[PDB]
Amino acid sequence: CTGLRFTDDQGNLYFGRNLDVGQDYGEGVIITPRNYPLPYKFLDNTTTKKAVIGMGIVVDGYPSYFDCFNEDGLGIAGLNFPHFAKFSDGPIDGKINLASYEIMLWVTQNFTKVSDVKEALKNVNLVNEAINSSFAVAPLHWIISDKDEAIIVEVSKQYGMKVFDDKLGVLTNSPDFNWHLTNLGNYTGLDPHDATAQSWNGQKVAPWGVGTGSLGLPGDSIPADRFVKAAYLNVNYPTVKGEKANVAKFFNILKSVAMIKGSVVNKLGSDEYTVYTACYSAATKTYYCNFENDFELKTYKLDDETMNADKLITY
Amino acid sequence: CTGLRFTDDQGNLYFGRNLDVGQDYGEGVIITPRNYPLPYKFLDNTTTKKAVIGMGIVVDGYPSYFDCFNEDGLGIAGLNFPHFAKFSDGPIDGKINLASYEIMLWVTQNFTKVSDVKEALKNVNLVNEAINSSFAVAPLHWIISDKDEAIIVEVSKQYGMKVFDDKLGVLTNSPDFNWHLTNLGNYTGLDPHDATAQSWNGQKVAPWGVGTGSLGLPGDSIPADRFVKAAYLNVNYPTVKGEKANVAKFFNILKSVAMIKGSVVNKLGSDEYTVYTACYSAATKTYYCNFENDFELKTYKLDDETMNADKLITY
Amino acid sequence: CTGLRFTDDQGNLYFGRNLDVGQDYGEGVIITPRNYPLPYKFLDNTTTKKAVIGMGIVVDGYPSYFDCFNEDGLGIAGLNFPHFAKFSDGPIDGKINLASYEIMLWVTQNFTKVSDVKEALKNVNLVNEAINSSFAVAPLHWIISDKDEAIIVEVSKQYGMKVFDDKLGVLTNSPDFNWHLTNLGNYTGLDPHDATAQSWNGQKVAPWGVGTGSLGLPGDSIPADRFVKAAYLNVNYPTVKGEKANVAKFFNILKSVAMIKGSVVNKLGSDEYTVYTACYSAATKTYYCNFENDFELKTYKLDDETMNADKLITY
Amino acid sequence: CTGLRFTDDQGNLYFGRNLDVGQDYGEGVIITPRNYPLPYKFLDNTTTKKAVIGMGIVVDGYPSYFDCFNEDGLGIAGLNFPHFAKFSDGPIDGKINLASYEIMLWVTQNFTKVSDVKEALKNVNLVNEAINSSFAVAPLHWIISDKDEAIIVEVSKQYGMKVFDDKLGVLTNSPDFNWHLTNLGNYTGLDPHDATAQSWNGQKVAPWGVGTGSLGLPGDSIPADRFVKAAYLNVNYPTVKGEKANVAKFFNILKSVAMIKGSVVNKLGSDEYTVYTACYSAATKTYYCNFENDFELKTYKLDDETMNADKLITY
Ligand SMILES: [K+]
Ligand SMILES: [K+]
Repeated sequence: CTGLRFTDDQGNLYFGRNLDVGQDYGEGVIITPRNYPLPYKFLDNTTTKKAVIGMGIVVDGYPSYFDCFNEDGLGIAGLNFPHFAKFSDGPIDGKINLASYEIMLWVTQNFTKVSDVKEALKNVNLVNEAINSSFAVAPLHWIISDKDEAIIVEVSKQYGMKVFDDKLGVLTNSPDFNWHLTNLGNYTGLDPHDATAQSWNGQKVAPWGVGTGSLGLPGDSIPADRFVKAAYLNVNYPTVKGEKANVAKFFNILKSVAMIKGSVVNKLGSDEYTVYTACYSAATKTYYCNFENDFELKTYKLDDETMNADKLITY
Repeated sequence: CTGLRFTDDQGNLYFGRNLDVGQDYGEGVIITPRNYPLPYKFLDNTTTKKAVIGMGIVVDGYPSYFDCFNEDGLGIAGLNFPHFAKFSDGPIDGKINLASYEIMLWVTQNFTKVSDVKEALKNVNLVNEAINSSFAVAPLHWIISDKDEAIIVEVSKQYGMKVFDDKLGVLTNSPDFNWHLTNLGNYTGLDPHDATAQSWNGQKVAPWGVGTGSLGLPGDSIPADRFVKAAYLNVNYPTVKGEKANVAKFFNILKSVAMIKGSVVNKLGSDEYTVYTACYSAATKTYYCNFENDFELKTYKLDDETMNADKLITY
Repeated sequence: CTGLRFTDDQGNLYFGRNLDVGQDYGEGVIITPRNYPLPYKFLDNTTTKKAVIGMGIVVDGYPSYFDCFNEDGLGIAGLNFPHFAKFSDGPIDGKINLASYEIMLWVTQNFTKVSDVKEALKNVNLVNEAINSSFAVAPLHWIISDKDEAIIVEVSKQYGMKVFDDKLGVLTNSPDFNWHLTNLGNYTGLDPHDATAQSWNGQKVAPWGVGTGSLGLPGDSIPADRFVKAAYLNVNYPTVKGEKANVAKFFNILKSVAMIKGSVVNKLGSDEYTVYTACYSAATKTYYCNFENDFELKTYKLDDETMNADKLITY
Repeated sequence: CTGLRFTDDQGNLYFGRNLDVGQDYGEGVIITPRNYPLPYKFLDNTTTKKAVIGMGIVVDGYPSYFDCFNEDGLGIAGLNFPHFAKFSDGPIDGKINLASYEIMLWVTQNFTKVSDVKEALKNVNLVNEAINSSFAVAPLHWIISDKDEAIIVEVSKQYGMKVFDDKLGVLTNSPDFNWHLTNLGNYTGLDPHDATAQSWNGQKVAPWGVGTGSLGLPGDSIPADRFVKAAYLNVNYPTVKGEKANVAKFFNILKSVAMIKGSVVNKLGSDEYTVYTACYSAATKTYYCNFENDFELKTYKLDDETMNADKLITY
């Protein structure tokens, strides 16, 4: 998986992710309307303060999201964090206890500003518990963003719960976020500007085509390498104007770092690849997505009809 | 640029390209109908006998194509070949003399089989002449394909005219095609299969995520590096079923190797990037494209209406 | 810098380092004999009880070592650790307080087993103080080894004091040691075994020479890349027999990852390169070294003569 | 194998090679004195015009050299050239016919200047024949050098006989020399100057140590990779003064690109590694060498005693 966010020159947010997996979970776009029932394992059951949209599966009436985005422009995406993610054996007294899967709706329902999310997380404890005993607990970490800031939430056996400011606007998978930040120092030789003709002891050595300044940029799907490349592309991609250009920019970047079918076979013999790529535009409250076997952009919207529905809207 | 071709298991051809440039040239989709006037600089003037579709620019009624594809499922794309391409100073008696830009329509009008093209190219002479003196001659090389085979045509100062069978289904830019073929032997270490946990003198060393077998796959836009990655992806991408899946597979591959805006600045200070990606489906006579600033797939079609029109159709 | 240790099949230790710097420090080989005065900044002054040998400089009669090795087969090397190394403002009551430069002789004088060192370091506090006002405090970390185990000692602002078991037998520079261990997992695609001929959709793609399994092995001098390569080389180098063969193996590995003059120019305009390579053979109590401008191996030995001298012996 | 040459600022030549093979061949230093019997397969038998020194094997009184250097400062080294090298099926009338192994003494016996060698090679034909039936023909190419110029000689099935000027002063193995020269253009991003602190959207991204400018420099033993690194190191290594410093510079470069035992296993299960490194100093007529299992520099010299001996001098 790769998560990505950026804004245009006016603070309109574009935020989304590739889902890179080796199986079909049956996911689809789900709109959760306002005042929908919202049960919690360790908190008072309530109803939704806000409408949200995202990709997920419905389980006994509960919309379980891979990523979701609220009508007020705040979103979250859960990304695989294997060999690292580790949650509580059970709830802890005096903490806001959440089964890990509950963080998706806890964040998007209760907040609009990442600043408030960060303050609240100081008292959150994530618990190693699935929605029911028929599901395993996914080892995830999360990227959360509004128009001003993205943060990373990681709860690991190694380090406990850590929350990072993510000025790069990207996230991939293991290892931990600070490891990846540190890795970027090793790629400061990367330069968008082309090299030019040189004299190697009088032998002319000159580029054959453009792109020579990014010598050493990795193109494989190892999480560390997609992090380096996603960050490099995001920070150097110009700011563009308008919905179409910003959505295209977003898909240009994530399709660049997609996991291509056939090029990755896991130890069990299964292909792993980018099954979908999705972008939420906060400005238009529109969720854009396409799929490995269907490249046409599909669009779904939080609007008057959908946000005020009486039930979950599934597509 | 990157050209790409493959088929499904029924022999349906998908064939197209990224155009990587620093500039919008004002190009667009042009359908050239049957019976359209076709002058030549050295051959007899005639008319088109086959409808073609592709991206290009109209100059004084003449459609000058970046890529184009005839109704019988054979196509050609011209890609940048700097520091190599060089054509004859003039026509040569006894040869089929073509100003280099004329190869696009000469190929698509006169052939349905690449085996016929390869035979006729033995007596072809490309000439260093533009449609008129108000235009430069572009230093190009070409990939030509039908459902059965792709060939590369290169005319260089270094080696004269060479025609290669292209079983990899790909082409990028300089240097010459045999140089790139030879380069692939240096990447035989690439493996789609993940590595697994190792013992380095008792220290556990194990992958953090999937993708570790392709260690060393380059991710920059240097032509040689895009050639290795495009070829690697194409031969390992499985055969897929149906029009939507094959079109998506095509764009999955070419967007993976696209030149991302801001990540490449040429020596004159201009961004170079993939301005469009296009795919011709022979089976549906459909030209699909999207653009750097508009990601939605657009479709243009050779059908009874467009193939028999009285004029060039421009969109 | 790169530090390196391994043994033969009989537990004879070979342990040393490259010194990669951009200034001439006038270093030379120093033997400190038994019963030599040994002042401390915070501990009671004393005398040496074990002869040591290594490279360093003499300050006011004090041998300040880059690396040193005692007659009982235990040694230590200090390597640059910039942007990480951070020692305490002053001594802490209750701790064994050492100015950081004092760890060299404190380790080699008081210990013959790394397991005792590990235990004792639990009460050590390193202090940010140089030998005198005219010297800056060097931002170092250390590798310590006997014939059975190597440990890394790092004291950082980020993490405080950490002590690691170093099964890879290597150390370079920043960042911290657990970061480097973690990085190794991204290189599990490395394989000493050559690849063999492949068919890329019927195109024969085959190695031109040996070595194709180590595709992606980095050859630059970034510390993380020298760490990967040094570790890979050390753990895959066969065990060899005898002093000559083990010393050559040692220099083969370290010269492979040396920083070559002219290939690295620091931000101040100065060449940085491997000024010397040194190997201590515990079995023969011999210090072998050569220099950037003189490749002949020079040998210096802890002798009945030298170990019982009346003064420092400086070459 | 890697061949290497350079001069100091007085035109003093230092020229040598790594031999990278799977097993020791029993080779050793051989001095061939003046007036020594010199048979030829297809030329008149004669005696040596000059004394030469190098590494090789004596076969029935004939010194068969891996590299040899004459008393007037001209030398030659034969390196592996598999999948390319192809010599003529028998001698050709009108040519100077040499069994490929005979080029070693023919060049060093008959010439002082590389300019004269280049002119003479216009009439040379290399024949596919070994010294006798007990040996196979090795697929070799050659680097030849004096104080002014180095040339590469390659005779291939693909291109016939080619002679190149080698301003880089390096040679490795396959593919052909022009392929490698062309490859260098893809490494123009290499820069000895360190990168400096950067702001990635406000995130400080800065080097952890020196060496960041050479990002992407390959460190594996694939011939194309060692060629890039050897060329890069040689042209950027400063000119140094005096015999000791120049010999050390020479071993610094070649040991940097040595093939390290255990890191390369060919497809027949054999380790491949640098068995020796050797440097001929023309100014002192001294052959220096060390071996994988003995790092001490050994020295052998052409002087009045050895150049006027009455037999081969072996060591
Ligand atoms: K509840
Ligand atoms: K003869």
